[PDB]
Amino acid sequence: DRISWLGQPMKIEENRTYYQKVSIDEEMLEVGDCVSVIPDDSSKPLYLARVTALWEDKNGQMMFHAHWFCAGTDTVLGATSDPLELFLVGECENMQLSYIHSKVKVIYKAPSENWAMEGGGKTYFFQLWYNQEYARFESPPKTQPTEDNKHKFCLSCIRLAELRQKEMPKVLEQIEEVDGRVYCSSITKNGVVYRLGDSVYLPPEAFTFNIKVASPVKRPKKDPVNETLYPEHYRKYSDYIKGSNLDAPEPYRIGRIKEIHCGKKKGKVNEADIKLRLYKFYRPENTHRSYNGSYHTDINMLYWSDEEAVVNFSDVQGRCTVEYGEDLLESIQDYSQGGPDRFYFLEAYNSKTKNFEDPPNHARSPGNIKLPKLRTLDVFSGCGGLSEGFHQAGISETLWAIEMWDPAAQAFRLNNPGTTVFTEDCNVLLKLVMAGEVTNSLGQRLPQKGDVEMLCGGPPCQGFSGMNRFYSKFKNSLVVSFLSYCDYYRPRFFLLENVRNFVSYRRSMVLKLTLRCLVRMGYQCTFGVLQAGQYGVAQTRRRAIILAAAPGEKLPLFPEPLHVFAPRACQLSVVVDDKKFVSNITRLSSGPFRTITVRDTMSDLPEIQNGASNSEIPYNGEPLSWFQRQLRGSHYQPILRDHICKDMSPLVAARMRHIPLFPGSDWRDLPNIQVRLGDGVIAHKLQYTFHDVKNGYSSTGALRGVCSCAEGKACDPESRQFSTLIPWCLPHTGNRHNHWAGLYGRLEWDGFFSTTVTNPEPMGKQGRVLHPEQHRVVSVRECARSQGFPDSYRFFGNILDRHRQVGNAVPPPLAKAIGLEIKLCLLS
Amino acid sequence: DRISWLGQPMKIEENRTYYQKVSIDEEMLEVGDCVSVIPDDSSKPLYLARVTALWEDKNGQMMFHAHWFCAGTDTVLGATSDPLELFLVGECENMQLSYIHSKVKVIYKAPSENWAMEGGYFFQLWYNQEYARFESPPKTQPTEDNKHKFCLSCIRLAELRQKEMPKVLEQIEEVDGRVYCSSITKNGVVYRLGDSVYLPPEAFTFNIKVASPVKRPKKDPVNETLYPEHYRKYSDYIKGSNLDAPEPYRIGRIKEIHCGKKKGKVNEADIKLRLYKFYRPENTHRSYNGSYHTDINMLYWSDEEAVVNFSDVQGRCTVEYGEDLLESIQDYSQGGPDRFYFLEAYNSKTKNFEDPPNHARSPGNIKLPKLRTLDVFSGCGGLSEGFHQAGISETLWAIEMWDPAAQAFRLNNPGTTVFTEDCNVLLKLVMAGEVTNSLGQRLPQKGDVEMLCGGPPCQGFSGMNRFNYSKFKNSLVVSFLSYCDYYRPRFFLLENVRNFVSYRRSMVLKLTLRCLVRMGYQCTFGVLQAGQYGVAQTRRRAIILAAAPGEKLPLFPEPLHVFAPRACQLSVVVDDKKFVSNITRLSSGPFRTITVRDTMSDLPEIQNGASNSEIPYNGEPLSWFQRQLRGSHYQPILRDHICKDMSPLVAARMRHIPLFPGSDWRDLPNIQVRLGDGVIAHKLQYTFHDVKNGYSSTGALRGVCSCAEGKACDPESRQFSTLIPWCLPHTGNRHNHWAGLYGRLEWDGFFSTTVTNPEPMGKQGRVLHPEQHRVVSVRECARSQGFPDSYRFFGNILDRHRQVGNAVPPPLAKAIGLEIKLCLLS
DNA sequence: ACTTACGGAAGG
DNA sequence: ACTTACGGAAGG
DNA sequence: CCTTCCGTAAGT
DNA sequence: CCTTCCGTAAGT
Ligand SMILES: Nc1ncnc2c1ncn2[C@@H]1O[C@H](CSCC[C@H](N)C(=O)O)[C@@H](O)[C@H]1O
Ligand SMILES: Nc1ncnc2c1ncn2[C@@H]1O[C@H](CSCC[C@H](N)C(=O)O)[C@@H](O)[C@H]1O
Ligand SMILES: [Zn+2]
Ligand SMILES: [Zn+2]
Ligand SMILES: [Zn+2]
Ligand SMILES: [Zn+2]
Repeated sequence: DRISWLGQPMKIEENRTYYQKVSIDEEMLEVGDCVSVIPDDSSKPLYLARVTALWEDKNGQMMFHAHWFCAGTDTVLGATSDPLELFLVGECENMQLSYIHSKVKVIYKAPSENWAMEGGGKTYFFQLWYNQEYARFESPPKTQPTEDNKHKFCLSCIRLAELRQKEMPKVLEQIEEVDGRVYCSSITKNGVVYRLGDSVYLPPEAFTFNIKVASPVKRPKKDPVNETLYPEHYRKYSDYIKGSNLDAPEPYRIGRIKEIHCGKKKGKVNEADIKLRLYKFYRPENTHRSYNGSYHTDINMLYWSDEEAVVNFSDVQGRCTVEYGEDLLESIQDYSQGGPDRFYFLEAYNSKTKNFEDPPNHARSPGNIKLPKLRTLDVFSGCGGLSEGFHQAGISETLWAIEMWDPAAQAFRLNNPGTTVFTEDCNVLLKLVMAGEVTNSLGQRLPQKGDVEMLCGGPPCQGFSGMNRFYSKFKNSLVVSFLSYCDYYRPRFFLLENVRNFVSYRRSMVLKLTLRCLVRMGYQCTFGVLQAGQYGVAQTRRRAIILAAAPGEKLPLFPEPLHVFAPRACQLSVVVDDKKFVSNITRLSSGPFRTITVRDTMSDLPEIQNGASNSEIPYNGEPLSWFQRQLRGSHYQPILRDHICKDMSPLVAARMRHIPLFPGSDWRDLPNIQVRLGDGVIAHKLQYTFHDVKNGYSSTGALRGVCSCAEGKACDPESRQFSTLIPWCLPHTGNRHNHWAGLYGRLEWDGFFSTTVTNPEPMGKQGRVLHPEQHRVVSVRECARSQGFPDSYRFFGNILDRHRQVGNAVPPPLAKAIGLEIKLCLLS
Repeated sequence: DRISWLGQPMKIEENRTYYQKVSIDEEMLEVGDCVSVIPDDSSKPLYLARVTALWEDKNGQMMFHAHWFCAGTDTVLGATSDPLELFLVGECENMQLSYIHSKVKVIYKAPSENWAMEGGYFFQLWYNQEYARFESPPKTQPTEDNKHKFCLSCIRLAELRQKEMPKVLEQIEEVDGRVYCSSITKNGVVYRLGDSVYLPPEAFTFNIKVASPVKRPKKDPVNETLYPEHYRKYSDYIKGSNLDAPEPYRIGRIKEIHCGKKKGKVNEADIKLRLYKFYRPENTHRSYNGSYHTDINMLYWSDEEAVVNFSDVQGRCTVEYGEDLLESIQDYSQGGPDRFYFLEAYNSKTKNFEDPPNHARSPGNIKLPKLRTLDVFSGCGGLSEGFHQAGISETLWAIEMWDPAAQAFRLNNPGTTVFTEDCNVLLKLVMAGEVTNSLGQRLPQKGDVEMLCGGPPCQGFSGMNRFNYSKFKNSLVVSFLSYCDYYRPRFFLLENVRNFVSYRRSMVLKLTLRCLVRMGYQCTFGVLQAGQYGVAQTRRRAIILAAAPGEKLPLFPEPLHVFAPRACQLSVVVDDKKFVSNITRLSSGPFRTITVRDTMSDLPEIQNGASNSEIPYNGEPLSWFQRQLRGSHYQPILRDHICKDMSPLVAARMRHIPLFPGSDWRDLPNIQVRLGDGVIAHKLQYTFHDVKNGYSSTGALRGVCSCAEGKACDPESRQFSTLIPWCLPHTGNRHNHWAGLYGRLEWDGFFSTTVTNPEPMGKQGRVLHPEQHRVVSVRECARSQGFPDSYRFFGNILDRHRQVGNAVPPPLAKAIGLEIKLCLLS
């Protein structure tokens, strides 16, 4: 209605008149309070904001600035949120007081000073800051208003100004202006300082190399496949090769900043358009050697060039460190392992000579705190792939572990000699500590409040695994059991791992309540899906990661990818209630390092026949790639362990011998032949005595059905065929299972593994488990190679037992990647 | 913590000590106040309830009765709901005072006495989770006896289950453990001896045993060179088919009622009924062939007996002997529901018809004001024609921007002020105080409108169009709500296509409902199948009902005709909460299904491209359905029985479509035809592999473009003027092989959704006559829509086709309107 | 025991 | 004009 | 429409 | 996987 100002205006500017208090419809309003307003544009029924400023413009209007809140429904929580709970966000507006519905009351629920020891009309409340882009619940900032700020204080305006000034490119020191163009010394953007002589990441389309690409050769169809010798090849019109890096992008371009120039705009320097001319760096796969010489070289070795190219400062992804070999005060192994984005070069590459030099002298550089490991409790430890990676980050000593499966707990003790491993049921053991008992029946000391500083685990996946056919279920579940451990112990850091479909299970409900509980605990928290193949292994393995940090700590961000990977497998987005959420990761284009492949994974292992049982055989050679050198160490070790194969049936064995070697091969290439096996057993041909209404007749007029369902009828028993080389069940239900692609399939050397399983079977849903050339299933060591386990890591039990230990495991590279991000928050 | 009573205790039962006030942890609680409690078994994070009783048990603890509330997110509204709005539910439980977290204050927000002239925590409505019905709260109030445990949830529960339970009224004689009765009741329906009752078709047999011999299957092999697209019919599905259609209800005449006894009293839970089997004309030896012309409510008496359970009783119907009637049988059957009649009787051994015995004979052997209704998006007027068929409203105003629909509306409504302006413009003139428009037509204003109805454009939500909050703020569905906001009628109807409540993941629905709750309107929604109300067309439409606070919210009409179960899936789900209408008839119904033969068997044979707008009937009506739309008065002239003039190539396609049920384009031969002058229809050439469909039986290919081999579509591969349309095998595999295109309806079948332009190569292209080589006529589309032959249209043949397409069937509108009638009484 | 035998839906 | 030409998702 | 992928139960 | 269905825009 009519709205009058209260008291003398405070901190008025020459063109804007801030006040202190106002009265709406005979109400009382002042800085600190909060206000409701009805929307014009959204599905929401009402908005809630916070007062900020109190100014009347010279135009005659009276407006005020408003720091909007966030209903729990507006967040990832949705309907499971607390209807009395709000969150702080980075939305802010300046608004006329006539839109004020009227005054609300929101109270700040700060975490207790005894927070780590707990866990045994309408009035709103807030406790944490929400960022809708990456779905991150963070503790609110602690910066305060001063004399300059008291009338304008808007935390959302400050976060916007600090972030935008951070993101803006800026020239720091400029050398000399020449005829309209000003040359620069040092520039910066996104908080990164760039100077002359630094190297820099650029996308692959930034510049080419002067060595001409070899692309004229094209591969036509080899021949028309016979449809009676190969009566199931017709199911391969897919033109899709599983686990192949043909669509894998090329890694970052790297150049040495020769010089920086730009332009002018309105008398001042045009910082928005900065140009960089660099010396191109040659990845070994960019020389005339290209990929076929790219097998033994390190992933961070480059080749100096004198070629030049001009690129925009806008395309700079980041800055990397590249040094010449002889100038380093330490080794190259200790230099590469001392930090990220660290490259090196020993020679130089001439485009015309196609030889390697001593690089010129203008490429040579100038001269031409004990970290406390965190006491960690690893629930569902398995073999310890998750805890091993955290150790590789050097941030944690896992003191306790819970693993009900016996072979997994034993293998865990083998690799962690200072961990008290419980084989109890996790909920049986937690109840023991709630009863006040010190040890279990065997005398193992139970961890108490204050002992564990980080809690991590990977609960069973078989419930949310998108492979198997078949509220208080969540309240009795194992993931809620893992949540009361964090509720009881109140650790400083929390990490939960599961398969990517963990956050789409039951219409995304399980995660909606998984973070719903952490925020009621006052925990900072966030989630996201990560591809293990982006962090050093040759396996597509998307796993959902839930991070959480105590209010006194800083919430970690997700690790940014190190290796490029096939794009169809790095789709890391997550949709919940039509709101798409992403991780804080900024590397989608490409990455610093080449993708890890199967040859970098297994090319050094000796040839074994199907059914290997020798648990300790010698290496007949030395590491053949950078990846193998990482897992075998540099110390002399001749014994290769766990390189054993499953003993398959003579029928299955015969099937694998007839799988072609060429990439993409699988069961659909098997011949319809008769082979006789061991003793007097005979493998029969497959009879096609039924019409396939959908698949029709063959090139030879033969039929393509093996049962009566192929004609639309009910499946008839006794039409089932046995001991066939072409398995009977795959053409049986192939039409509605994408022709069972990948089964009895081979990995390719230039490709990568699928998600490595707990039991490798060529006729299971993920059956791409044949060796690229050998007629055998993948061995236990080859699986942990694809899982990133060092060759020093040991497992326990029979062949199947140690297989499942590898399959259930978090890849240590993924855990090391995450672990490093947690260390960054340990500082300051 | 510590809980103490305060005040004198109220009336105390044998084991329960009622109190009025009590103090738990420094607060004081009175009956009628509200409390918050924390949940442990629901995904919802808090529950709120109003305290109704304050007793203390005999075991020692002190308890209280809590009538739970309904959060707006708990409802169909979900996240859009007003967050401080709650609704009343029939949920209640008794609990300890130890679970009380807080004491909330919720107040009743009643509609003002000046509520209809407006439009320029709290609770107001009652929510029914099963049917998604926001109703006004009950006016039941407490008296001294009930005031200590007064829970509206419990008396609505008690009256519900007691109306639902069977009960014996009048007992007769008790004989050796079995007591015979003369009156029983359930579901509020009283049953007496001599009455007839509905029962499922699985209730009893007939002594005429039906013949079902395995007629000839797998007749011949079809030449895949002559018919190279026949292989696409492996689905064994024919659309518009009534072979999976259930049988209507079984009807029998109660002659004796008996039951047992449990613990000395009657066992009303197990009541038995002995009936006289009634013979539908399709149950006699004539069967379906003989039951074509007979009424849908004529039965045949039989002395066959059968005993069935009273738990199987679906409803009561009234069956009278024909000659015992005081009126005609048309005045009788058109005078009420569930009304059947019989004139003869059927003997199953003799297999012909007698005159019924004397014991089958019967004993002797207020002007309602119509509503002033405004019909926005009137079209030709099919919606308000149905309302007038129910006799509940004279539609005085109407809005229709398309001229041929507004003209055709006036031709059928002579006393309606039809505005052809834009709906947004017209209300804007009412907002400015304008009396008339540019033409001098008086504008309706508040008070004049008693009912607002309309069918907004379906083109945005329809599931055939490809190119699908601000858009909601602009659209006509909110334009139609501002009319509801200004005039504030007593009743409100919104019609649209089924997926209106699935558009944008059910957000259009949740916002259409939320606005009516904010204006104080009772409201609900549901999906209805027009084929369940007397037409031979599957036409699922979402219906949104609303009622002023002072009125009573109507319920959805219960199906009158059985229909194909595949097209009557009326349930809708929004945010994984499945909602359904109040309909109770699912398996079967009172009347058989209306079929194509019942709809066009009387209309004369016409060639393709007819323009003769006024032709005579070739005889009399040939069914009950036609006799309803042609009237008892002598009318010799048939209107709008014209079909679209098709191209000579299209003309040749229709002639080559087999007449046997389920035929469509996939049966066309691949040959040449000589057309007008020297025009030739060229053959179709298969010069590409189809990697998904493989080779034929003759070794020929099944692809017509490079895409069939997985390549990019090659132009210059397109074939023109060929009998088998080139575009149909081109994109068939990812379009269900284009089932229905150039398809024929079945006489024993029903129409698909009759659209605005019948073209056989459209998405729904089974628009060919069951026998004639032509597309259905304008009248035949009006017959499938349930229009009387008395109804006039306007414009060209296309403008007429659109008028019948976008109209909502008057039968369905009549079904809804009768339910609105039952609220105007009492 | 071990080898065969096989839902979906969810995203894309 | 009018005859052809065809993306879905959402449910079952 | 096609591709994803820490599989289990029914068969013998 | 298979059926639903008050279609519209590209092209003659
Ligand atoms: N109730 C329970 N209590 C403790 N461990 C359990 C359990 N139920 C299943 N487990 C074990 O938990 C293990 C999870 S495997 C996960 C291991 C870890 N993510 C890694 O990287 O190695 C399974 O091997 C399973 O045997
Ligand atoms: N802006 C507008 N104002 C008034 N009518 C409109 C309009 N936009 C479209 N229409 C008309 O609304 C009509 C809906 S057809 C529905 C008519 C009615 N349900 C019946 O049974 O007959 C369409 O024919 C269309 O011409
Ligand atoms: Zn701001
Ligand atoms: Zn079969
Ligand atoms: Zn009650
Ligand atoms: Zn094509």
